Amino acid sequence: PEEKFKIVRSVGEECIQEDELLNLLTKKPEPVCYDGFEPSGRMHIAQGVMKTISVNKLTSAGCRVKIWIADWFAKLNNKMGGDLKKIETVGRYLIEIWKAVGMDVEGGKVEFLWSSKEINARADEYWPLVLDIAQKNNLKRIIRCSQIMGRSEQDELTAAQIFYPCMQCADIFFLKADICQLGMDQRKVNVLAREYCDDIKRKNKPIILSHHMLPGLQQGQEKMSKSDPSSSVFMEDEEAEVNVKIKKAYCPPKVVEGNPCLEYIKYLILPWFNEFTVERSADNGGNKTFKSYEELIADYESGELHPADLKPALSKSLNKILEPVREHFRKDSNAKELLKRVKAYRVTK
Amino acid sequence: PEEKFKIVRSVGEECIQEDELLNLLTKKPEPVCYDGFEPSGRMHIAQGVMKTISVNKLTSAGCRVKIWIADWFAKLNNKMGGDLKKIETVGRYLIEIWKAVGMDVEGGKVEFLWSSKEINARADEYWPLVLDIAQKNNLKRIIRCSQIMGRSEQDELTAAQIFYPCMQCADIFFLKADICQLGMDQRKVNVLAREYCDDIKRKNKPIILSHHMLPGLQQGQEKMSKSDPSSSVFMEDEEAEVNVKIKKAYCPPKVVEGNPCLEYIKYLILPWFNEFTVERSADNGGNKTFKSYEELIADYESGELHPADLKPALSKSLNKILEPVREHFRKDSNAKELLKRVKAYRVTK
RNA sequence: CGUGGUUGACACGCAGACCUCUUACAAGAGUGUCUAGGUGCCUUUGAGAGUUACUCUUUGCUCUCUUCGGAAGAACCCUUAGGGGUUCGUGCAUGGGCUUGCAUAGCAAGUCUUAGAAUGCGGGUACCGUACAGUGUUGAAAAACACUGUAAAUCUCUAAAAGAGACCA
Repeated sequence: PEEKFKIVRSVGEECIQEDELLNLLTKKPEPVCYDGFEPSGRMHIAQGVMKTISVNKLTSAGCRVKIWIADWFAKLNNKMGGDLKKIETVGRYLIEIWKAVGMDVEGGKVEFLWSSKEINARADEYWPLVLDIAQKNNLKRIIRCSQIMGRSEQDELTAAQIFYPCMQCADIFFLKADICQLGMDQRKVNVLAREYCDDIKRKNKPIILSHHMLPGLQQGQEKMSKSDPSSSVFMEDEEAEVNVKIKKAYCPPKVVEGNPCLEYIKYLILPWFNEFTVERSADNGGNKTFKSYEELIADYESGELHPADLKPALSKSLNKILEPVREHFRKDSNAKELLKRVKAYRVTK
Repeated sequence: PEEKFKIVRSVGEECIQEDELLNLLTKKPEPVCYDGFEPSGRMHIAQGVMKTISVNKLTSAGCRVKIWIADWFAKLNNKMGGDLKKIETVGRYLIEIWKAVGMDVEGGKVEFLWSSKEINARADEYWPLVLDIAQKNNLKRIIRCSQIMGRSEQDELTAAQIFYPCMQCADIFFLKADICQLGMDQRKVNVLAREYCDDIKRKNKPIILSHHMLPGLQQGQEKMSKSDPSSSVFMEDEEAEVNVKIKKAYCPPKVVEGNPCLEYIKYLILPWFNEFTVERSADNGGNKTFKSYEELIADYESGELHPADLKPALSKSLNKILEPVREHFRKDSNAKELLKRVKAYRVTK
């Protein structure tokens, strides 16, 4: 009752409505979960390692998580020329990555579902939902809810930013999901869904577990990029490529904010191995094993921890995490073909 | 080659692209046709008698016409509370009316198809169409194409005016129709479909046969109303009710424009009986049989034809046209039940 | 609207409504049928929590005294008769002195008279006569007396709205 509650609360960052959370846990121990993402070319580390940690923690807590491959949404967002073959190949490649990274597939906990085959076979349970959603909306209300696709309002506004919010709001009920979690880039759609469900009056609102966006390799981009390699670390680069991509990141000396490495270690390395060993030499003071995150920041902001000892350890940890994925992609032929087919096309941004 | 061309051209009013028309007639003698309407409560005379004349002329010319019962569109437009039972009952009632008015059903020319059962069974051939349509659109471009539902733009704009145009544009290919015809209240959707098909580049554009909207019983409403009885004549009123509804219409003495009776006789009575007998007395000059429409206007705008001789003849013609429908609804039990169930609920406007 | 009918129904001079007929919309005709409403009080009003995916605000439903007393009048249970417990109606602008945009008096804004209830209506309250459905009496048909309900049935019967903090083609 309390341990599962704390484990579920540890998944998200800006949690809210704890009473609703405990009520849904007491009335439904095994809920349904999913995630909404936009497949486009390759996957960065935030959509890979952090999502794997999140789904593993939800499985350990007793929550069923489903995979939502968004191909129709990707075609609506105009990516890779709107072709279906390229987008479905990217989706299969992302599924292969999530399967090779370490997913509990044999236990029947994870379920992969494509949007096309799910909406095509259940259009009778999907058209009334989007219809009733579009009925209780307004022009400016939907224009405000156009943050998942990209820019706000003062830009080249297209009609795709009108079809996307209604479908994204209907997906929370079309997939019979009890609770769902994404990030902070969907707050307008969240409040629109809240207003619509209050206007129609149903059961109990799910719990939102928004994840903070990870900044790029330089002081400017606050999100992750799946097109430009000099913005985020992918899930298939070699050791040398990962080292080159990690040694060019913005790392201010002895500064907390503005450095993405702290958030990377907090939401990528710490929940995985449940520890953090700083690989140093015999003259620096030896190896330090950090079990949490407060002591690491306290030692880094005191004058005894330099990036010259944090970047090599982080790169070694990333290489050790990627080694199973590389081995699985090398020992298999279909995974190698998928990798060679996705590492050739263009990725729009 | 030429006679069929003239017959097809006589169906519509503001015809265009005669070369495309003759090319499609020479390359496809038997095309597929349909009509898009919004069932809501009861049907007026324009959607009944004129549509029956149009489909009969298309059948005589050698064109297959299909019936498109729009129930999902009616639920999207928010009519009769959005209920499905009432809308499907109204659709069955309209089908019964079109069958009792005199439709070539035994010849296999007319085909009734509901939108729900057609899109539900063929969603795999319908989702890609609307997807590719919504991809090549813009916000303001779809906002402009919101004239079928009702008001223009400066009003309470909802998201239904965004889902309606894309579906209406996709219906021209989802129903494998070679040519289609509606009216002038769909020009924005027509030009949007033209732009989309020019962007994707397919075969040859169909021929548009827009029909002029019939004004109401008073100088103001230019369209037909299916809610207020004092605006149009239905297809089930008794002789006394039809006479009361026709004797209260706006009829300016010796004025061509602004009088709906001229257009009613032109597009309802003239193509039916192929004549028009003016029932008069022995002191007025006798009965006059008009075979066309120019001589009728010339005699009315000269001082020898008064509405006191045109309104009774028009009412008698309408009663003679409605007598088979009344007889079919009286001799049958299912038709009577449908009539009693549709003449009790409310009709929104 | 007054008359004969002691009163009400019943006809006449006039208006409106239901229905029908004639008529070019307009309009005319047919009583075939019907027709004041008041007695009566309140209502501009903290905040939080909850009502199938953030924060805040104006707003739809329940719990925390529901801020002049909050349920105002009715309803339910106990009453030597004063009372003891619960449910139902959550409002918009102006104003009188406060200052300015106006050098001092149209129009608006920061605050006070919880509500000037002062100016208007949105909504409920025991009751009466008209018309209707049921009972007993007076009753030639018709109609009247007292009892239950209607004139706004009314409450989203749960089909209910909006704006600022936002990473695409």
